[PDB]
Amino acid sequence: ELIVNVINGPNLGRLGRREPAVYGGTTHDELVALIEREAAELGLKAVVRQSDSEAQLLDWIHQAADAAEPVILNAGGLTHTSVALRDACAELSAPLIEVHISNVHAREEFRRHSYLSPIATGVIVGLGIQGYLLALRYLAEHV
Amino acid sequence: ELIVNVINGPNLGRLGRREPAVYGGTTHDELVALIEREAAELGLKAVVRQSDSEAQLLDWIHQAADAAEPVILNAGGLTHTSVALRDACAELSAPLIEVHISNVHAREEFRRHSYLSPIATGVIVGLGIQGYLLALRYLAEHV
Amino acid sequence: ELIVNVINGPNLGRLGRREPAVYGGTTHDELVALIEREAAELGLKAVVRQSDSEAQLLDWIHQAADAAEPVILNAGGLTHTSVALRDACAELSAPLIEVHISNVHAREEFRRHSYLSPIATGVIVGLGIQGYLLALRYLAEHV
Amino acid sequence: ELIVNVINGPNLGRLGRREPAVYGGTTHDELVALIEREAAELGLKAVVRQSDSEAQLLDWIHQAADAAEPVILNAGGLTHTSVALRDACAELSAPLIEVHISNVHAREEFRRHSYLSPIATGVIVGLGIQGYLLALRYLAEHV
Amino acid sequence: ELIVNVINGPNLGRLGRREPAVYGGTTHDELVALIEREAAELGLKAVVRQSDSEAQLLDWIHQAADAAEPVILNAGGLTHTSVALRDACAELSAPLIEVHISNVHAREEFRRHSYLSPIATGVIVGLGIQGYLLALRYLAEHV
Amino acid sequence: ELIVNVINGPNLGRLGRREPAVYGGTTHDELVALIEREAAELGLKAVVRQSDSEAQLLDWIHQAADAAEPVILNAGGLTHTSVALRDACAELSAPLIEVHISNVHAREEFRRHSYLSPIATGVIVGLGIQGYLLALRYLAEHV
Amino acid sequence: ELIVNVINGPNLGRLGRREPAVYGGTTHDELVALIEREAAELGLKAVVRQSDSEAQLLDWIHQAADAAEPVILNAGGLTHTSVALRDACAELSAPLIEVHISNVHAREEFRRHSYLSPIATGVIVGLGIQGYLLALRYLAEHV
Amino acid sequence: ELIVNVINGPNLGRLGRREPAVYGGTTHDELVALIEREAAELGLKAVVRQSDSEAQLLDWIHQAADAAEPVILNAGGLTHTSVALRDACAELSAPLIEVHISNVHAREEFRRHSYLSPIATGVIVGLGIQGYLLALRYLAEHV
Amino acid sequence: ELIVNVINGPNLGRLGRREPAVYGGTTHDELVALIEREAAELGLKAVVRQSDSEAQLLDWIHQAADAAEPVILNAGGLTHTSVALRDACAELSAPLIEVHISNVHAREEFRRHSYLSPIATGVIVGLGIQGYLLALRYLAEHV
Amino acid sequence: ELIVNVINGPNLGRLGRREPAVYGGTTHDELVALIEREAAELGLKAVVRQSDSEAQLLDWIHQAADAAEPVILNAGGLTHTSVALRDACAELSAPLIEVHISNVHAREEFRRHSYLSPIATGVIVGLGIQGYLLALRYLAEHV
Amino acid sequence: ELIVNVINGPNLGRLGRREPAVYGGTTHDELVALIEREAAELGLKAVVRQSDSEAQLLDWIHQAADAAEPVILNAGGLTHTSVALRDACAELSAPLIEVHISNVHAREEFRRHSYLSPIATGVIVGLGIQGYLLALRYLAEHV
Amino acid sequence: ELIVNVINGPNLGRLGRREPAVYGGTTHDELVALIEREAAELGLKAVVRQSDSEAQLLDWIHQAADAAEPVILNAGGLTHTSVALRDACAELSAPLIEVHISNVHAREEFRRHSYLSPIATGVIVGLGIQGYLLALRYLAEHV
Ligand SMILES: O=C(O)[C@]1(O)C[C@H](CCCOc2ccccc2)[C@@H](O)[C@H](O)C1
Ligand SMILES: O=C(O)[C@]1(O)C[C@H](CCCOc2ccccc2)[C@@H](O)[C@H](O)C1
Ligand SMILES: O=C(O)[C@]1(O)C[C@H](CCCOc2ccccc2)[C@@H](O)[C@H](O)C1
Ligand SMILES: O=C(O)[C@]1(O)C[C@H](CCCOc2ccccc2)[C@@H](O)[C@H](O)C1
Ligand SMILES: O=C(O)[C@]1(O)C[C@H](CCCOc2ccccc2)[C@@H](O)[C@H](O)C1
Ligand SMILES: O=C(O)[C@]1(O)C[C@H](CCCOc2ccccc2)[C@@H](O)[C@H](O)C1
Ligand SMILES: O=C(O)[C@]1(O)C[C@H](CCCOc2ccccc2)[C@@H](O)[C@H](O)C1
Ligand SMILES: O=C(O)[C@]1(O)C[C@H](CCCOc2ccccc2)[C@@H](O)[C@H](O)C1
Ligand SMILES: O=C(O)[C@]1(O)C[C@H](CCCOc2ccccc2)[C@@H](O)[C@H](O)C1
Ligand SMILES: O=C(O)[C@]1(O)C[C@H](CCCOc2ccccc2)[C@@H](O)[C@H](O)C1
Ligand SMILES: O=C(O)[C@]1(O)C[C@H](CCCOc2ccccc2)[C@@H](O)[C@H](O)C1
Ligand SMILES: O=C(O)[C@]1(O)C[C@H](CCCOc2ccccc2)[C@@H](O)[C@H](O)C1
Repeated sequence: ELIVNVINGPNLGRLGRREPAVYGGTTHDELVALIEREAAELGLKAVVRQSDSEAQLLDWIHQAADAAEPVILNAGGLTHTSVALRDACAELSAPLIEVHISNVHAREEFRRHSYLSPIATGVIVGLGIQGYLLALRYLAEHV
Repeated sequence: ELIVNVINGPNLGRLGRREPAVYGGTTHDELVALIEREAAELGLKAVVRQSDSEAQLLDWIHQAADAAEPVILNAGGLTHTSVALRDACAELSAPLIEVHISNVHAREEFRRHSYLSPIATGVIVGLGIQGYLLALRYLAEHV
Repeated sequence: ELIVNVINGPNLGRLGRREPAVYGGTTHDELVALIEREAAELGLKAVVRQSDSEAQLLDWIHQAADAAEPVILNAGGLTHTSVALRDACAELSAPLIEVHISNVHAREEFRRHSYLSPIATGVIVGLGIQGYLLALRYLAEHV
Repeated sequence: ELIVNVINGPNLGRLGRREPAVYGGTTHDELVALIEREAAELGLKAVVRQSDSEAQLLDWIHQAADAAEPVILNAGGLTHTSVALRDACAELSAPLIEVHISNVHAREEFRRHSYLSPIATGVIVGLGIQGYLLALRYLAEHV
Repeated sequence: ELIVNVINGPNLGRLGRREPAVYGGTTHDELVALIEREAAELGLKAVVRQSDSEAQLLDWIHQAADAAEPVILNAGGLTHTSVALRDACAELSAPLIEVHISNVHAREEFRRHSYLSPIATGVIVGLGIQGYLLALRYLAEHV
Repeated sequence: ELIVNVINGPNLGRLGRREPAVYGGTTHDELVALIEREAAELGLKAVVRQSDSEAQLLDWIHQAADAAEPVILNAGGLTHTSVALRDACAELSAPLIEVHISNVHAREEFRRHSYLSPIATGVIVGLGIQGYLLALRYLAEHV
Repeated sequence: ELIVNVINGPNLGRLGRREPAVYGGTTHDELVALIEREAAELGLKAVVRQSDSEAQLLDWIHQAADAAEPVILNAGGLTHTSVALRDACAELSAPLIEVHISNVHAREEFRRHSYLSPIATGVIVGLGIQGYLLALRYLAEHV
Repeated sequence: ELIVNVINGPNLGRLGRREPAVYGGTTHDELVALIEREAAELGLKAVVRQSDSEAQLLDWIHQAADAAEPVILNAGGLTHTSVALRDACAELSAPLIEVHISNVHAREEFRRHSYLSPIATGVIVGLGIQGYLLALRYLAEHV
Repeated sequence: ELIVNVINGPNLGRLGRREPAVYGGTTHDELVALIEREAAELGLKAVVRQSDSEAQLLDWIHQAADAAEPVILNAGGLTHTSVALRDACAELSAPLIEVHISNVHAREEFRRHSYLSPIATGVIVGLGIQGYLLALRYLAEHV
Repeated sequence: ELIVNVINGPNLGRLGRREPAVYGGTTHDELVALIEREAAELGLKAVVRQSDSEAQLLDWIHQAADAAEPVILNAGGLTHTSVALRDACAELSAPLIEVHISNVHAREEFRRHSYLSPIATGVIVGLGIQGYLLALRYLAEHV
Repeated sequence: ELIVNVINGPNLGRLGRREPAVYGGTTHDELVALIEREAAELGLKAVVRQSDSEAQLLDWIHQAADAAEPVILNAGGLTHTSVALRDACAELSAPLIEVHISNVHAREEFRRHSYLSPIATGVIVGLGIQGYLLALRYLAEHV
Repeated sequence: ELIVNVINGPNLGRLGRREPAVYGGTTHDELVALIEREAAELGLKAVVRQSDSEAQLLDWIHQAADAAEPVILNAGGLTHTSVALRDACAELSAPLIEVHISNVHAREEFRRHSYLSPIATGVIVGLGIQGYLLALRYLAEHV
């Protein structure tokens, strides 16, 4: 059985109950539930985790590197800013799928650049919360 | 019933039987078949079309604009170069999902820029041919 | 008698019946009619032609170069992208007036740059469809 | 009856009797006369004014803003340099047509950028003095 | 009664007892006292908090977003670097005043750019510690 | 007794009775009155002056340099354009506070750059007309 | 026997009978003849083809990729603009020699950049029509 | 007899009695005297004039253009900012020598760029007030 | 006796047992041991510490600033990203030696820029783990 | 009889016996021999010279300028760096062919820029040592 | 008695007998003579030297640094390229006057940048050979 | 026994007896002595050489490439300017350590870029003359 780490970065704990015009009306706990529901359908286990702490994100990335498990990562603002987080992600031997809820190319110019994309397997942007469900489906087929 | 236009741009007719290291071993005719198989599973119809001609691509974009049908577009090198094709795509009232087979951010700097992303609903890159199957699944849920 | 070639590039066949907020409510066939009406008033003949095909546009540019006739060209997205079309236009010995319906300077930064302006006699932007009628009036006085 | 303010910026008082290779052989007083002749033909009144003083130009822009009258403005070198003059022009509620006698895109790179274009209704460049007559004709139709 | 959150970012706990040539001789505890003294004079309550932890700053921003209370934020080096902190601040519905003690425009070029200014109500720089007292006075009048 | 020169640059004579959405509903004469009212409260004298003329602004800057009096300067569009005005301001030996009514960082990219900030004591932006009252309060304490 | 594809892009059908000051007085049909004459001397066969159509150029590139035959390509304005054409050329397993008639470095800055050079075996510029004869001689020795 | 116009731009009326560390201890009236003393020695007449007004500078440039007399111009901050003043100077048929008192290349990056240098005969910078005496000596030999 | 703080930033806890091709086969605990062995040889004491937390790094920098002790800092990805960490380091009165294990100039363009180098005493890059031993030897001689 | 100067710049004395993967297995003495063999076939004389000294290269360029003889120049790293060498080459009245052995466009970005190309007759890159033989053949026909 | 070193860099040995349209018809030996004639008039001694060798130029700069004598330096193409030569010049304790014969601002963009200007006392450009005579006159007064 | 080439570029012959504030009070002959003293301690031989001549530096680089011996290179201003010297250094099969005495990142922006760093084993900057002693110690351990 494949175990998949879903990791949300800064501010995404406020999903759904804040800024529904931007990031959608699904809350972080509902997101967790949808991911676990889809994982069961696919015969996988999803571990869904969110933190505002870069140190804490790096630790979760490290652990998935040690376990050789895949990661679906929405790093929030750290996508555009963190070399630390890119270098922890570059270490992963299993696939890394980068997810943005919003279309980061329809926004400010600075969101169009990701430290993560070049070292990710692939990227999904602007498809809302389905982004994560779709990433999980890719990883279920690419084992 | 939703009808979805899958549109491939220049060079992608050579899929699978050329450059399998880059764009994967699935051929364009197999791609068509996989998309039509998945469409049936989802209760949709996919019209899958490829052209090396920008004029011909624009016509297919126009027709989907007139029908208000969604489009999954992998525009190939025109992604990075064509304002004409962006302005035809900007006209679409149904969702437009941009797909790249390869991760265009792990390549030359010029592939990191898309004329299409800012006017697309969303973007999927680097997930190979599954990219298209995943886009089709989003569009099946977002009706 | 002066003969004037009016040449519309990609997407402008959809004028008026699409995107009236941007490019105005005059359709391409009405545009043709207004140009031919104004040409008669001025004692000229206008040949009004539109194509989504760069190859086809180049051929029409070539023919006007061979006839030494003037051209009013709205190249659409190719304004910002095509060196091919600029080099065919650079060949014209009679005047070349560049026309944009929309004000391309009140839009995305990329529309502010034209390959054509430097080799054109002159440029008219943002005055809608009158742009073309005004270009025709200049060419009637500059013979 | 429409009243139209034609406003010339620095150095354009020297028109025609200087630099005829660049800006044409029509003098500023002849320019005035041609504009007033064309205005009568169109059933409008043109007030044609030139100043080397940015303060004086701003005052003339202010007055047209207060009267809600249109403006045809050739700001000369201030086109490329003045945010003050752009912000006075941005205030106009009637149309603002930017005019350059010369084709500013066939010259030094710095002339290709205008502070005024983004806030103008439209722009006419390189059509010489007819530029102004054509702008007046647009404003006569867009009332 | 208005409650105002004053939030200091990395390194500003060392105020006054370090680098008095740059950031002034007022210490962080004296800063707190001056802010609370001025708040009483104005009939408001100030909650003054400092942290070297971006995670901790984000939490304090979140809480003010939930309470709809205003914030005076001096984010220190994170002003120039953090998209995470900008996106938490963008969420605030009450006013956000950005404060720098030093004039960040008289220093290295990189300090001249703030992620925060575009989403702030306003900015006060280079007026030392009075910066904060002045921000508090604005917020007292803008309720 | 401290005397403070408040100097407004181009277009700001139109305050309040124009563009109230941008620069607020306070007129220039009301601005004067509010500044003189606050000056009395603070035991200072404010000399409040506005001009559309760069030459006239430079003269007022010169006079304050000769008197060694402080200046609150909102230079309008000249903030982003004038080296002349910066070099006159650099001469001031008493404090210079730069004021913008609007938040110039939430607007076009060109307004984010000031010739004045690097040579000013400090800057206040986006706090509307209170900007000036707050600058006056700083200068009252920094004597 | 080596077969070599000589491929000319947009506008080069007008060679010699147009713009002899820039591209020389040899016409496209004479070019063909000179290339076939030189090929016989070298014991090779040259297939010389020109098109204004990017789609048509891509097809000719595809065919040479399938045959593993070399290509001498002068892509005209598409040299500086087309990623599509670069990606078809990148596929060639036999040598690709890029040819410009004119010295593209003695012209506008934009002609100094080629999408093709990085994926070509080599480049020959500014040696006029001999460019092609020289490329053919290289390919005759590098088999 | 040669007549030479020496023209000083904004802020240079304050020479010598202000900022002697930067621009030297010679006052504007002493500068005038030194220039007239040197002119007599050389058998020329110098007309030495200073203005803070761009309009006034343009008028003095115009007059020298009409008289075909040479100009020594220190435009102050307008050197780096004014296209208006460059275009009036470009009109001069006699030599134009650009003078800076200070070495503008040992200062802020923005002072290293002059609108005037490209259209001047020559430039003298950083040699203080002798700059002007040396320019006058060149013009005495180049008649 | 000199006390030297050796401080490792994000991801460097994984040294040696991960990515030995990049950062070498020495683990973080072996690194500690080698540094303490060399310190004894030199008559110094090394305090060797690693953290993934920017807040924690800043605290360790603060403490060395308060003790006026030197620091050898390998900040990992924060080298290229953190102004916070630069400003804490700028405070150090004893020497600061920046160390990179890898040669950061033989890698991606973004690693070639350090916030730390300009405020460091000196920099050592690409000499692997010896980097640290060499920095310690410099600090032993520069007391 | 035409005399042709073949001039090799820094490091190219090491040809063939060093870095055969990059610059090919032909040594500098073999290069000389091949060039002299081809010159005899063509009825010309080649003078083949190499130097690591820019001063020495300039002297050889000077001599060919004085003799009005053509030059084939591979300047090595000086191609991308030397304005001195460009200005000596600009003086040549006979043709100058720039040669690179390697394709300088398939390498680091800095090799893509040549000081020499704009003033050369033409350029040949990436065709190895044949580059020189081909340049000699052009010069034999262009006399 | 003041001794002044006049130092000419690469290519300037060819003065006057080459490129008289650019650098004037005075030869290097005549230049020497004019400088020595003017030096006698001024009561100074000029040592006039030219070299194509950067090493040789550096030695002459070194010697003037050791003697604390002034230098008039026209470095030719090395002006725009050499940090070595700038750092030798930065060492001079007596004045350094940079001279260009041609106006380097009316030419290619790359000539507008000098490594030398920022460390020179002053710069004289475009005044031909008089440049040197004028520099000598400054140095005679500034002792 | 390891032989190590220590190579100093332009201006560094003047070490210690010039510019002691920048490059330290150790002279070039003392530098030699310290390096030879340290080499004996380490059981190596150092050959220490300095030249102002790029040609001479290239020859010394060539010889070390032929001997497969390591090099410690401080190239002076050529660090930032010379592609020739980089390409000779790229040839070295033994380690190349780049040394700067000064911290080149605390200086002008242009010194922050090295042609050498990307092809060096490693870099040591700002540690003064110890830089060289430390490089020698690395090379003694990395054999
Ligand atoms: O589109 C996305 O998922 C992002 O990665 C999310 C971010 C999210 C910021 C989080 O802010 C929130 C605030 C309230 C509710 C949800 C998210 C942003 O920093 C990236 O540019 C785009
Ligand atoms: O990754 C993708 O799908 C692309 O959009 C595809 C392109 C495809 C070029 C097509 O070339 C092929 C050649 C042989 C076989 C398949 C594709 C390229 O121009 C884009 O940068 C990335
Ligand atoms: O303003 C103009 O006329 C343009 O040249 C027109 C374009 C037109 C695109 C055509 O799109 C249309 C779609 C529907 C209806 C009419 C036009 C655009 O690509 C240029 O930037 C500006
Ligand atoms: O092309 C135009 O009308 C301009 O706006 C006019 C300008 C005119 C400068 C005026 O100079 C003159 C000098 C003598 C005679 C007429 C004009 C220039 O600064 C703009 O770039 C282009
Ligand atoms: O001027 C300000 O208040 C800043 O926002 C403060 C910062 C403060 C850094 C904190 O460093 C300190 C060190 C010792 C004492 C006080 C502050 C800096 O990173 C910003 O560019 C400007
Ligand atoms: O925000 C400010 O105070 C400004 O300095 C004001 C300006 C004001 C322009 C004046 O325009 C007005 C027009 C009507 C009413 C008030 C002001 C603008 O040029 C600066 O970018 C920002
Ligand atoms: O120098 C060359 O061969 C070019 O590749 C040719 C082009 C040719 C354009 C074709 O235009 C012609 C027009 C009339 C006659 C011949 C060519 C141009 O777009 C490239 O920058 C340089
Ligand atoms: O170096 C020069 O002469 C300048 O052209 C003079 C200027 C002068 C500004 C005038 O300011 C003064 C203030 C007091 C006394 C004298 C001059 C400056 O704007 C240019 O960058 C350099
Ligand atoms: O070369 C170095 O020491 C670095 O400062 C280290 C970094 C280290 C990232 C840490 O990643 C590691 C992962 C596994 C094992 C060791 C390090 C990187 O972010 C800098 O660009 C260069
Ligand atoms: O491709 C070429 O011929 C070059 O002009 C040659 C150079 C040659 C450097 C010489 O290095 C060598 C080292 C060993 C053997 C041969 C050459 C390089 O600096 C240019 O970028 C490209
Ligand atoms: O204008 C000047 O004096 C220069 O410093 C001279 C140079 C001179 C190059 C020398 O070339 C010559 C060739 C023949 C005759 C005289 C000079 C050039 O590299 C600088 O950009 C401008
Ligand atoms: O810091 C270093 O060692 C340098 O590589 C040395 C240089 C040295 C220039 C030599 O100048 C000197 C002058 C007098 C005494 C010693 C050195 C400079 O060009 C580099 O940017 C930094």
